[PDB]
Amino acid sequence: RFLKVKNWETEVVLTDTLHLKSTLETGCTEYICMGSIMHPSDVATKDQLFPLAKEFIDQYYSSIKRFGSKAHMERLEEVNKEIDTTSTYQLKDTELIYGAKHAWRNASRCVGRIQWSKLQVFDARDCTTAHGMFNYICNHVKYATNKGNLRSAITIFPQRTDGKHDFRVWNSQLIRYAGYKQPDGSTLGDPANVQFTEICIQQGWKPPRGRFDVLPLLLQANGNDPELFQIPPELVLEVPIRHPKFEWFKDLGLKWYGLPAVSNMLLEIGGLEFSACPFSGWYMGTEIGVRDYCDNSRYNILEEVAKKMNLDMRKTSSLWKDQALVEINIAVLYSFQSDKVTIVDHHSATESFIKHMENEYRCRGGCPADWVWIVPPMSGSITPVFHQEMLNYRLTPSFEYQPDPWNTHVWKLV
Amino acid sequence: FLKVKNWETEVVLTDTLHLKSTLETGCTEYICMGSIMHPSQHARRPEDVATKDQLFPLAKEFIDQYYSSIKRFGSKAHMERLEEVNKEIDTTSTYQLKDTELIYGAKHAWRNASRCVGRIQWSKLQVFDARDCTTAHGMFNYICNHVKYATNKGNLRSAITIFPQRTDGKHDFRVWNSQLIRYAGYKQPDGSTLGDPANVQFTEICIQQGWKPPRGRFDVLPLLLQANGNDPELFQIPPELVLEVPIRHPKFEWFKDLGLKWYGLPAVSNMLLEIGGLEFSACPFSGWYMGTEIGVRDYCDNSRYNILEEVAKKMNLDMRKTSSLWKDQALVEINIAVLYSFQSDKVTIVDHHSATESFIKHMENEYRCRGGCPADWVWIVPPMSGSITPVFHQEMLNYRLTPSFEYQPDPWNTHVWK
Ligand code: HEM
Ligand code: HEM
Ligand SMILES: CNCCc1cc(F)c(F)c(-c2cc(C)cc(N)n2)c1
Ligand SMILES: CNCCc1cc(F)c(F)c(-c2cc(C)cc(N)n2)c1
Ligand SMILES: C[C@H](O)[C@H](O)[C@H]1CNc2nc(N)[nH]c(=O)c2N1
Ligand SMILES: C[C@H](O)[C@H](O)[C@H]1CNc2nc(N)[nH]c(=O)c2N1
Ligand SMILES: [Zn+2]
Repeated sequence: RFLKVKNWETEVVLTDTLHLKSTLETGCTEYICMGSIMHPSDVATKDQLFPLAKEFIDQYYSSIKRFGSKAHMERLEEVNKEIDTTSTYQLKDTELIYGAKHAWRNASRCVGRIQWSKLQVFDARDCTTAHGMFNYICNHVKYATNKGNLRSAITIFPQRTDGKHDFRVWNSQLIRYAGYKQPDGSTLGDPANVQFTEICIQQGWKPPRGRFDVLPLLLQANGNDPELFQIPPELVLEVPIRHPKFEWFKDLGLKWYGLPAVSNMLLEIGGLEFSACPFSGWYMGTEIGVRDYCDNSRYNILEEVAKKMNLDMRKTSSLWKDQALVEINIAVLYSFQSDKVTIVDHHSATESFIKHMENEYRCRGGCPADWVWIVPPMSGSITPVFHQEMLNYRLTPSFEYQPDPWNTHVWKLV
Repeated sequence: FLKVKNWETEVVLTDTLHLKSTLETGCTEYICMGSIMHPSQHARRPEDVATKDQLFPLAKEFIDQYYSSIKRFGSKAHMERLEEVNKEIDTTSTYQLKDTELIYGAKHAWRNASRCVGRIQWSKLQVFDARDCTTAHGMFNYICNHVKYATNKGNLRSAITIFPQRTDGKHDFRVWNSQLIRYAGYKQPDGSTLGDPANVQFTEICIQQGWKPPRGRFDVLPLLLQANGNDPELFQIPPELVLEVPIRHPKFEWFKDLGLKWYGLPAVSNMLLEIGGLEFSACPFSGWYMGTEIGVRDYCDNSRYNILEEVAKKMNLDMRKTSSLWKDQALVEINIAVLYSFQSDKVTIVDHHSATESFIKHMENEYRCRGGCPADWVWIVPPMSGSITPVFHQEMLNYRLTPSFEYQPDPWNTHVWK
């Protein structure tokens, strides 16, 4: 069986066979589509783990043209022994690297996957304490940031065991700014991070109470209570936002960090769950310029920018929001490029994603892609992905959502 | 029950309407086809003249639904109607809708149209019953009346004109035009395209049918009308019925020199209206534009008028690299101009901010009174400035309710000429 996808701009038609390998649920049913649901839908038993492990080891050995080899069969034998005797197993380093890369390759929501195979994998499975996690994360940040020449990287902490000894980065990203609810209902800093900022403060963090306070790391090792650590400031590369034409833009006092590093997802490889697996790449500008800066729930700067632009804001059909949004995103890109910090604009990124998609169809038989996420949050139809039909399905290894740690963690101190 | 969350407002709506869905979406629990243009070929009755046990269940379902809608389920009139539809099918292999049922069905096909952001207006739909029509000339008359009513000197009014339903499939009524009013497209000797590239093929059919093209950039195409399965016939819409808006910019006096215009009346005419198993293959319907339809898609798609280059040049933007966002900057100015121009000419238009806000309001109304609102996020989110409209942050459930508007093959792919 085959499924065809068409680009309505180029009329290129691609043929997806890879969807036949999909495993887990999309959330849709035959009569309901949940493609715009953000999160649709304790630890694996021995019986559940065997086939998951087998399928992963089979696909690892197929990828390296060793399917059915003696090494393939001995690895299956060996994996089965550990599951039988220990109720889990340990990945070889090669398998960990392959697994991490393919979870990225399989991330249907990620427009940046043309880069999937160039992923630096830091094996942190020997880590035992939050201090060790901090050290591993600093090394990750420093390597990934690379003085602005950003390099993709992931750091993989020990896998889940009984679900009671989870490693977790409590931060949603490694680098984010604090948010502080004011008594008057206004928010200082990033409103998205108010709750997490409260948790940090409650754990002892002394907040500067500024607009762009880099949050401390809140790191949980082995199911213990999480611990606070300040990322050394010299490792946090930031970009002050200015505009190439509007001299007043710098007066807005905006900055952002260079390193987008997601740390609250779960990496699943062969049925193993890596609950702490921070990964980082580089920014597409609309992430900052459209969502971080202009979401009504985020820094919400449209009004201020439009004011300084002298736009007519009395009516929506003046498209004053649209006009200000473009300029903000111009500023974001100009600023990063001026500081020689890796960034990709949505046009280049979606263009590369189409090339990647077509290549994946050619060499892999498909490429799961979540149109709702792949299309940029501005100027959608002038990017090529808008016109690209996509099939969404869940391949493993995969990155998955997991509950926030403060909702499941049971505290131990006092 | 299924919940949808708005991630900006944290409003959660609980959907039960989806339990009434009838057609496959194309998705499965293993694959999502949400961005496929035509994901499913699941039809409620086979392609041509259904047997009785194929059509009657669909008719019963619709009549049941109609009589439920007016609090008359099981009433004398309801049961008589069932008996009547049963006899009609028994004796003609089809049945005929009452005017009230026709109107109910058309409004509900609109209400059920998951891709339409304009549905807050759904019950304000003028329905023109053209089921007595027999010739392309009569179809032209009906369409002219529709266009004139709908246009209303720029105070646009939503309307649908419904021609005779399909019978055996060899006697189809079709408007071969994809929309009642579109501009021609011409292949130039050098290889470029003049006018609307989407309509090059249709334009060639027209020319081949005897149409004399003026070969300009905005030549309103003739109507190509097919009645009772016969060869289609060309008709020129009276130009006084075709309201057009010259596009100018409130700030850039040079914008008018681009010579752009668009027509006021968006009037889709290639879709199929399905009510109770009956298929109305010619059912042109029209409302009024959301500005982005013109300013983003019509004007700025690469395979349409593709005007970003021209506009950015006149704006003196740096077009060397994508990261100057010169396309995005021109895109906004174009859409400012379109809205400004329609508004200056007192032609109904809605901007994507107002339209998307109305749709969120419509969603809430529908969840409150109806228990759900099928909505296709991929189509509802405007093609520019997505996340600064509320619908971007609105989770949606997409499912297929009947009555409905369906796609159908282009008639030139299926018509055996005479
Ligand atoms: C190298 C440059 C990269 C670029 C330009 C890029 C771009 C993006 C963008 C724009 C998004 C949407 C983010 C949002 O809207 O919140 C995204 C999502 C995502 N990225 Fe990539 N990314 C990159 C690297 C990576 C890497 C290295 C990984 C993992 C190894 C990764 C995994 C993911 C995942 C799992 C998502 C979806 C998150 C979710 O579902 O909530 N990306 N990416
Ligand atoms: C009255 C004002 C209306 C507005 C502002 C409006 C807006 C829109 C827009 C922007 C689209 C997407 C168009 C595209 O991207 O090609 C759309 C699609 C659609 N509209 Fe509406 N519309 C209106 C009236 C109507 C009416 C009166 C009907 C039917 C009686 C209708 C039925 C549909 C359908 C079926 C689609 C989906 C078309 C497809 O799947 O290809 N709309 N509408
Ligand atoms: C759990 N859902 C988080 C989604 C998210 C939020 C965010 F703020 C990001 F920055 C990225 C993201 C991640 C990577 C690796 C590259 C990139 N460009 N963006 C992804
Ligand atoms: C078959 N798919 C065609 C989709 C389509 C194309 C188009 F060009 C339009 F103009 C509208 C449309 C229709 C109505 C009633 C109002 C409105 N604003 N737009 C819809
Ligand atoms: C409701 C909707 O699914 C939600 O707002 C999505 C839309 N598309 C997105 N796309 C990206 N890249 N990131 C997002 O956070 C979202 N949010
Ligand atoms: C492939 C993709 O589904 C296709 O480009 C869709 C995307 N969303 C759309 N949304 C609207 N309103 N109109 C369209 O034509 C499209 N095209
Ligand atoms: Zn789906």
